[PDB]
Amino acid sequence: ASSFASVQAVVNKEYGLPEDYKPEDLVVPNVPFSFSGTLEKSYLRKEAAEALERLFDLANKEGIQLNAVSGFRSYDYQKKLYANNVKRFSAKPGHSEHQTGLTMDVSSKSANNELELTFANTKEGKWLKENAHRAGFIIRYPKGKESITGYAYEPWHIRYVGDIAESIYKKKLTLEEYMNL
Amino acid sequence: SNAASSFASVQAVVNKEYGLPEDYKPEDLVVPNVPFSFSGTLEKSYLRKEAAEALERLFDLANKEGIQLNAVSGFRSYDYQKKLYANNVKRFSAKPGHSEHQTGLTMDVSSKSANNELELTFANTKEGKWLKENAHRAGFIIRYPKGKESITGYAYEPWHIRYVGDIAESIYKKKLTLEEYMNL
Ligand SMILES: [Cl-]
Ligand SMILES: [Cl-]
Ligand SMILES: [Zn+2]
Ligand SMILES: [Zn+2]
Repeated sequence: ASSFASVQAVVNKEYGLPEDYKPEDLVVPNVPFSFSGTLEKSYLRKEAAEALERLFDLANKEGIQLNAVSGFRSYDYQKKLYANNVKRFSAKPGHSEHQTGLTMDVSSKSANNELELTFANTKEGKWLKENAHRAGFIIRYPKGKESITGYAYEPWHIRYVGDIAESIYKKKLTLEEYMNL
Repeated sequence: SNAASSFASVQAVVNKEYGLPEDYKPEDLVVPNVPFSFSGTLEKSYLRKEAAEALERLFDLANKEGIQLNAVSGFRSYDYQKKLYANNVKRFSAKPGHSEHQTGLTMDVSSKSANNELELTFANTKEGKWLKENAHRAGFIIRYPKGKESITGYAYEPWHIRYVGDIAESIYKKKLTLEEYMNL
């Protein structure tokens, strides 16, 4: 239990993770996924996986069907991905939130389960925006906050931070702002 | 003209110069019985009937040689392409109407050895190399072969196969692009 293993840890362009960093409590959440089988991207840290299950349940109660697309991604994966674009998700290895195991990309069939801006205009994307905090999630890179987060709007990308999500949502803040960074 | 002639033909040529009608969606779209890299039935699950049955034959020929291919994305409508283009301007270069995926004759394929991704790395796999040399056996061509950018308008896409039927073998053997084969 160190600073970067905190559920409230900030990982961004400025603040990176150790290169060997892999959470030790990875599990696959019991939710529908946009691909079949088990892959490393199926996993989240246990607390975040349980919260994702809760989130999908709450969505279902209101007729909203979400699908999980991509969770954990290792340092090594990020390295290869950074190269493939050195020729936005141009995060250097060790600087992607996905390596924390606290972040899941989610989408919906109405958006072809793809991670695109169109997801924002679906009832599912709209619901996610206003309800993610009910399960301790925030939309990590909200619209208009590019200069702060370093990322263009990603309506599909949710980060588990626990109880502070509700305050962050209510105050319309980024994680950076909440943490005085 | 900027409009593809014989737009519904199995041998139609659709590229940056020649576009499809904006309201064109093939009427014989079906889901080929093959493994996919994604779950569920979506627009990209489909190919025109003749191309779908050809893809099945292709995957079966592959399997007999221990080659496991996965289908990644087939049909893409004009309307889908329109938002993808807009949200990438604010290769993914194809303007709406000018992607071959709208014909229903085109399937992006990959393999687990390339993590089912549509990248150059597919070319370095046993599966990608097999596909390069065998696609024509089921009526498919590698639409954007290496070095032909000046003609096709696209960099090497080892993952992107286009069904054209019988002429594939000739196109393959002669090392020609579809544009050249059709005098376009
Ligand atoms: Cl992402
Ligand atoms: Cl493509
Ligand atoms: Zn993400
Ligand atoms: Zn393609």
